Amino acid sequence: GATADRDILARLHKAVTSHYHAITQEFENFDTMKTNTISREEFRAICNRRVQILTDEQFGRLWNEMPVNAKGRLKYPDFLSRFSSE
Repeated sequence: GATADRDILARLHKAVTSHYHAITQEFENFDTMKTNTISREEFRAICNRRVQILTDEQFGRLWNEMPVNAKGRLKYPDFLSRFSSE
C-alpha cells in the first residue's frame, strides 16, 4: 500500500540530498535543449542508478508522486527543490 510508496520516496529524498550535484548534472545532460524537463524513461534510468531498480508497478506509483507536466515529462527543477529540502 501507501507505506511501500512512502519508503521509496524516503530513499529518493536521501539520494537527492546525498548526491545533489551529480543528479543535477545527469538531468542537465539529458536536457540538451534546456527545457527544464527530462523524459519519464530518463528519470527511471536515474532512479535505477541512484535509488533502486524499481518494478514497473513501483515506478508507475513513484511517477504519480512526481511533478509531471501536461506532456508527460518530469519538471526536474521542481523535483530538485522538493527532494533537497531538509
